[PDB]
Amino acid sequence: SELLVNTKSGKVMGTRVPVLSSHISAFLGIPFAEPPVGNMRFRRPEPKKPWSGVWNASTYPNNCQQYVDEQFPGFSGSEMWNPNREMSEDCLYLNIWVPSPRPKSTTVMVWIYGGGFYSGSSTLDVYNGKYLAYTEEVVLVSLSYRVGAFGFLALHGSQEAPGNVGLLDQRMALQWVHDNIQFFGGDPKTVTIFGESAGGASVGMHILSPGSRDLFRRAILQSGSPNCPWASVSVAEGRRRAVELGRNLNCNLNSDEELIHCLREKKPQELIDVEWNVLPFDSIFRFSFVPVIDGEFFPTSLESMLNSGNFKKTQILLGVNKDEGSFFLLYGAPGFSKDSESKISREDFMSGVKLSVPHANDLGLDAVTLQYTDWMDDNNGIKNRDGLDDIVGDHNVICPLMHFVNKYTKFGNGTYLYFFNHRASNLVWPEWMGVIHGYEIEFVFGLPLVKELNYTAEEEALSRRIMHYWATFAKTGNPNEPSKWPLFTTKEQKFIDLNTEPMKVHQRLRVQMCVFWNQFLPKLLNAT
Amino acid sequence: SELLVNTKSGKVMGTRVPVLSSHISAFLGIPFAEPPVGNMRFRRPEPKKPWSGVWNASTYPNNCQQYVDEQFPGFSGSEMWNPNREMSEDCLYLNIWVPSPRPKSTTVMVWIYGGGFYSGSSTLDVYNGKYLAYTEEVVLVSLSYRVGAFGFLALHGSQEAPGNVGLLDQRMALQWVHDNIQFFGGDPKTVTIFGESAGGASVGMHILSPGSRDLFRRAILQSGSPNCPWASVSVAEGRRRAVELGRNLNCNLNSDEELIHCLREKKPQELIDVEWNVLPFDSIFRFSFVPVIDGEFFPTSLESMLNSGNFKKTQILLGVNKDEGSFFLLYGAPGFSKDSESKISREDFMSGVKLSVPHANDLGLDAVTLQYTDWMDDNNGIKNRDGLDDIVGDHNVICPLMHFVNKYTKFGNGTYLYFFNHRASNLVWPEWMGVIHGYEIEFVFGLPLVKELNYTAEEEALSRRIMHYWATFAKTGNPNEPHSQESKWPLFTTKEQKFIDLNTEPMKVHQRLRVQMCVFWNQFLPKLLNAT
Ligand SMILES: C[As+](C)(C)CCO[C@@H](c1ccccc1[N+](=O)O)C(F)(F)F
Ligand SMILES: C[As+](C)(C)CCO[C@@H](c1ccccc1[N+](=O)O)C(F)(F)F
Ligand SMILES: C[As+](C)(C)CCO[C@@H](c1ccccc1[N+](=O)O)C(F)(F)F
Ligand SMILES: C[As+](C)(C)CCO[C@@H](c1ccccc1[N+](=O)O)C(F)(F)F
Ligand SMILES: [Cl-]
Repeated sequence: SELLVNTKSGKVMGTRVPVLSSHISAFLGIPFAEPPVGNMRFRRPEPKKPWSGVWNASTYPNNCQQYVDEQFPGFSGSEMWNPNREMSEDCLYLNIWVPSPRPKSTTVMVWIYGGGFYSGSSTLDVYNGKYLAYTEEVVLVSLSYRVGAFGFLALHGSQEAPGNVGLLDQRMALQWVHDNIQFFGGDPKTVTIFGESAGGASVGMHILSPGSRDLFRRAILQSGSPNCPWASVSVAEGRRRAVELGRNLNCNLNSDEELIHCLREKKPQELIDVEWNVLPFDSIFRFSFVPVIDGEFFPTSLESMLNSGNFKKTQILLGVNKDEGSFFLLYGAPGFSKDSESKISREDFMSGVKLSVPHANDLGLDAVTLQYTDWMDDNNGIKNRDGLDDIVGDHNVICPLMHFVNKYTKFGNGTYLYFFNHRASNLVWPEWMGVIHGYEIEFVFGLPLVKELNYTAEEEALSRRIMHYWATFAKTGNPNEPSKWPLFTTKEQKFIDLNTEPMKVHQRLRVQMCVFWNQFLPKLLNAT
Repeated sequence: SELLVNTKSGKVMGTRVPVLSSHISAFLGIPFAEPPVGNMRFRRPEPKKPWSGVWNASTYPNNCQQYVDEQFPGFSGSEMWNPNREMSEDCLYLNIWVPSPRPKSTTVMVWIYGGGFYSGSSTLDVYNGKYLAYTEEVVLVSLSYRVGAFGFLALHGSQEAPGNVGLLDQRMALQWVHDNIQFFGGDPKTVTIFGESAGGASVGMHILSPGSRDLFRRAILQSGSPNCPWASVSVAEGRRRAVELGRNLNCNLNSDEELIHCLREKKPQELIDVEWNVLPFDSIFRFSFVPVIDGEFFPTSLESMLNSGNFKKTQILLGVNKDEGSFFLLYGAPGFSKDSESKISREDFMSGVKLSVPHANDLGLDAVTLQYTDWMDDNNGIKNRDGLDDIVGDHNVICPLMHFVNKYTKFGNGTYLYFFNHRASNLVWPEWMGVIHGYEIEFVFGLPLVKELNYTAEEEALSRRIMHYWATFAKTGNPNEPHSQESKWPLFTTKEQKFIDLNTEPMKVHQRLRVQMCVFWNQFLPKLLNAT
């Protein structure tokens, strides 16, 4: 049948799912690895052992162990990101959406969820790949990877918890797609990896990583990049935090093995309950366990790799959302409220910058303040808010990506940059938050197409062209089908606005502030 | 007679001069000190010793030995600032304009010319004090002081060349005014000292210095203040420079005694010719020999005196001109010319900020650049030109004045701040230069009132109200006339920080003069540079 597929490791039986008064095939919860439980906790994934019989891929798998958000219980805007399935260490599964009739060696798109490496699920309602696969006729895969300590505890030197294993999970899911997507009507030579946040960062790490380069054709990065300040740590910092987790759980710390064996004896939630205590500073947009520059997965420093062109040369399509910082200020910065205009005083502004730039010294904090403060009206609450909404957004998302984009374009084969500034009419978050980190995703996955989700007519149309650009990029390496989205070049540095209005072409995306973040501030801090 | 006066030192015979269809009394070239010549070069000024008979005070005196500007020979715009009389080390004299008939005991205004402490004359056409004295009915004094090495050679520890002697020269003219202005109809209890550029910095230095404090009542500072980066140097830097000056003239350098004796044998021009060779860096708006923070004229750092309120508390009126830097970039920065729009390329901009901020390190230069660059349009010549202009004007004049006003106001008894942004219709300099450094002076001294100098009717009006605000400030301590229908120049307070524009348009009140950039120059950069 159309739902029965013979794979390299075994047989799989999918399910027919309805989509916009039609149908397509879905293959949910296919294992690409051996459950990383028990003795296998913190270790490099192992390929899934073949199975006899038929595997039931009609329902979503379990979600990986993660810190669940409870800031706003019941509230949809936050819960839509929380796990919607039972959590388990047995969570290394992938989802495939296959149009009907099954295509022949067609375009493949792999989704990598984000959530700062500490959280994330492949089963979220907004990651439902049926609308994208059906509308664009692409085979859509959504993978999963260990997060938090479970995927990134890094004690460099030991083979028990070497680090980056969460990234290695992603890579084995990619290998699986490579060895098996052909059986589903997908061309393994035309694979596009795409994601947002830590998932967009992930994408970039695979472009950098030699061991991952050959497992995909192109890349799409959404509001994230490898060089982000929160996306990685040195081996010594990784070890520092891993030791700090042991100290927090009263573990023996004489040796790595002794410490690792102790962390394995602990129940999943026990680790999760002390996860944030290892962070060196009181901050926002900083996550405990993330990728490490170990010399293995990543040969040298991200920067030196980027300067020397030591990375996969291909076409990339990436971009940022207008208000990346607002989600992080609401959760951790004083003055910010989900139920108010969140006007910030000068005092809450000073402390807000200290929370956004944790590594900077006093001179550094003065530079940031001087850069984002209007001194003729320094007590304007809106300006202090919007101004703080830029620091976190420029520092953590926009400027890192623009540094990436400009370093990549020097050796690459084609870059396409976007700025997403449309605020969804049915948004549940307050107006001061603007176009929030992660709210382009519902447009990339075509949710505006399902009418009972109450999107405007022009939002569905905006969703349809974002999807077409995505898919058309995936298929040809150019989002344009023969108003054009122009190529980003180091001379022109062109990009487009991604909204309901007729496409407009701009230049030098936030160059003023990004010259500060990528060049001046780093130089200052190094010198001081 | 109205023109013959019995001063404390001796008799003086003035001259009757015409002014706008009327007449006034003028006493030019009156000596207030012994000529600082021979073995008296570099030494503190001594009082003029009494004379018998009448002193002919009917003609301007000699200008002090200074570097003459020969960038544009014959050009009125630059030569109007050059010496207009013979140069001589015998230059310590002062000029007085007295209304006729003589007033009883009226308001006194003393002018201290500027010119980076290296140049300047009391005799320039723009300093003709007849118009202001006749028009505002005040007694106008014009003084002189030793400039360059002559008035500021500083070998600290030595009593032959202790430094600050040019400032001391000023103070003696001031003491003279105090001991003798009453005979001319002036009130020694009501003297306002005012000056532009190094003259405004001089005024502020007398506000800070304990020995000059009681010689005046009020103060006016124009386009200059005491803490300006170019206005003073440490005793070390003063000593280094005086040694480098000896080294440039093959002098014996074993002791201050031998070094000073060597320089006293040199002809005046011999010193002037190497004067600029002693500066630390290639730069603009930096002068060689200037006031030294000696611990005598200045008890402690200007900043600590400002912080602890160790200064004369009175009323001050001060302000700045829209484009304070253009004059300096034209003379020493590549790309700038008086025969073109002076559009500056990105390269010429980078080298420009280096010449402008000579003391800053690489990181410092980068901060300055980042602060004044429009990165979306960084190849714009107009923007690079204006950008550079503002750098030089904010750094050297405006922000150090804002720092000063802001500090003084916490202790003062009245502060009135102005922003002069009127471009004179008959200006001789190019359009890009804007409202140049020194060009409000002609309005202060009422030049626009002499119809044959070709100013517009509205320019004569501006000049009248500027002179009136100045005079009324000198008389009352408030530029505004009580219960007058005219708009009002509001007080500058630390909380409100108000100031007015000074032009032909109806007055406007603004707040926090160039804060953004001044927070950078006065607060951030100094910290940045301190961290190193
Ligand atoms: C497409 As998401 C990378 C699951 C939306 C933003 O999520 C942030 C976040 C930021 C600030 C407060 C809470 C959260 N959150 O609950 O997910 C992060 F970092 F978790 F991903
Ligand atoms: C014991 As906590 C008060 C969940 C440590 C920091 O928490 C942040 C936060 C919360 C949710 C997602 C990301 C972040 N962060 O990156 O800092 C905030 F916002 F609560 F303070
Ligand atoms: C009221 As004046 C202080 C005698 C005019 C500007 O003078 C400047 C200056 C600035 C740049 C180029 C040339 C000159 N100049 O010839 O006097 C200086 F040097 F006197 F301060
Ligand atoms: C031996 As030279 C070329 C007279 C020292 C610097 O010269 C300045 C300058 C020259 C004349 C008056 C004022 C200035 N200044 O204030 O910097 C500049 F700008 F020409 F280079
Ligand atoms: Cl081990």
